[PDB]
Amino acid sequence: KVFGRCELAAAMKRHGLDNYRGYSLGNWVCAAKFESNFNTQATNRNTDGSTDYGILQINSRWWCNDGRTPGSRNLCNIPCSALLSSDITASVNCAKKIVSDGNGMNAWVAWRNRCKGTDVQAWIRGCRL
Ligand SMILES: [Cl-]
Ligand code: NA
Repeated sequence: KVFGRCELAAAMKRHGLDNYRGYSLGNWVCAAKFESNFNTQATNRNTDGSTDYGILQINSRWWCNDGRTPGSRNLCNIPCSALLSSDITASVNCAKKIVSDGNGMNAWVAWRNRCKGTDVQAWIRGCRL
């Protein structure tokens, strides 16, 4: 599913992401936009053999199992395929685990290079929240 900007914002807010670990809603919508262009079915393979999945491009090296990333962890306890669902619940729950691990949203390269230090509030501006 390809989310609308406001539609995803409302979805993320409902799942408890607004202000989660101090990150305002705008930060999450911004990350999703530049990681996956709001496409739940986005996948991208990395040089180390791992793959990033879903709206938040969560990595199979640590967070989910895709059966093809030798010696990897599954810290979210889920199949990576579950991160591609139209229902963002799995991705949200796993992202909460990732942002809690100590590096905050810096774990998302796109967020660090394109959202951090920017007016992220612009990503939810005009939305009925
Ligand atoms: Cl932080
Ligand atoms: Na894995």
